[PDB]
Amino acid sequence: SLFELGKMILQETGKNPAKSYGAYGCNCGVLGRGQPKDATDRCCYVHKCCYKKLTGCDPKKDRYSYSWKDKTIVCGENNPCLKELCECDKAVAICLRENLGTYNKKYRYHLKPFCKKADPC
Amino acid sequence: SLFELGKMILQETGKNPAKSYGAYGCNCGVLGRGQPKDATDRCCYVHKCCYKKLTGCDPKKDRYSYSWKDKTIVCGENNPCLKELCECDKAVAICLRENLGTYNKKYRYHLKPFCKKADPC
Repeated sequence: SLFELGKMILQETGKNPAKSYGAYGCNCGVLGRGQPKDATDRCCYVHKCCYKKLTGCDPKKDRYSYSWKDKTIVCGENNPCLKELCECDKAVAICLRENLGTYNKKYRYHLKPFCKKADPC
Repeated sequence: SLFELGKMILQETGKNPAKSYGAYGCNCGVLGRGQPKDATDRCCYVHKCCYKKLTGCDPKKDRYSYSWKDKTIVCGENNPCLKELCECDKAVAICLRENLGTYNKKYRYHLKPFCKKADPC
């Protein structure tokens, strides 16, 4: 759920997750996808494409178990949908962290209605 | 559009509008309505009910004319829908300013999927 996703983001990046990523660019946080603005935004595009397969569960609301072990996100076993979900969230948290060096605060609260349409996943 | 709405909020409150109100509580900013958390949130509930009464124009995307005159938001004539839209936005900007005294940062990045359902407008 958003709770685990947020915690992962914090653990990896060290940043307040909703502040930095709850509304970033055309793809991070709320709403759907859009033409990406930059690498941070692309992480979120990938993230939301990863979610598409998860028709058996709810990426926003469904809780799942993971642990932080040796500064690594380790998804707990669960049902396949929640496990895959956890792995989508792990991957975006790592990607956002990896791309902190080009994070641009001008995109932090991007006006998403004006984004151009995303390519299909 | 979101441009005029944010400019009004800034002019009234003196605060970065998307930072303080782009995702506040269950009603401010993205997505629809929800059970309000406090008076600031209720301003946005009213705002979104106001938008439902509009007749063809788009509150997110449609531009309109207004001026800041003697520290008052003055809606231009525009056309009927845009004029009404402008008045919805003026009302919420004023309301958010009026309720700065109980603004609670804990609601700034509220996780909206977990909000309880709003009453009908």
